[PDB]
Amino acid sequence: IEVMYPPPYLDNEKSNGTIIHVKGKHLCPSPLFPGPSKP
Repeated sequence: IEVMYPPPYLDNEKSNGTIIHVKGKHLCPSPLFPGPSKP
């Protein structure tokens, strides 16, 4: 709570997110250097 004087209001509060869930992708280090390459 940023403030305590005015009425409370946080629509995004219901989202929470504190629970946290497994990542969609492993995003682990490349087995042999990163695939992307530039000149």
